[PDB]
Amino acid sequence: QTIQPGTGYNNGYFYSYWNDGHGGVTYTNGPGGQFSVNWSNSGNFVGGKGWQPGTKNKVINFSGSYNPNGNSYLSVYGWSRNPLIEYYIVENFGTYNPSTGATKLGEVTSDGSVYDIYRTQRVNQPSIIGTATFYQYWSVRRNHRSSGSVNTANHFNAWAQQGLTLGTMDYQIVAVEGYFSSGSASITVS
Repeated sequence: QTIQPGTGYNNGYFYSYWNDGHGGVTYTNGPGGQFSVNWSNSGNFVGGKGWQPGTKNKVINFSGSYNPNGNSYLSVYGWSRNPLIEYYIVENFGTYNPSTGATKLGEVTSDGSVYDIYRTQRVNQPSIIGTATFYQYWSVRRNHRSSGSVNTANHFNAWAQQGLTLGTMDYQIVAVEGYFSSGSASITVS
């Protein structure tokens, strides 16, 4: 069903849908690990399905149609606690590279493409534990795609070699994120 922001479980999978209060987003949970997000002049939003909690060696599969019209990402996305980290393995994005302005730390090859690695910091921002300052870890895929498999261990290990460690995992999903743009997407996770 089409729902407003919230988290829960649907057809065997965890889901998380969040937005900044701006309208224009239509998030809908479907059968199994499927969800769709259609947005028209949204603000910032993040929604998708997966697991609560995630693991440090999960092989995540995704497939679907991803049609962003502006700033948007398609990523394996999740968090850990102690340390508090928001991480991304970006498989596809629209008109804006999320690593713009960030300092590159290295490169890792996984699942058919090179990824560039970066760390950024969010200061006094919303998080799974409320307002907080925390780091974000990024693997940005060079060869964009809308379906495939992500061996998360390759990324977590690559990050660890650069000193980017993860705490106890919280949720881990395949998420569509948008930032003041429009677009359409339908994804199935497994």
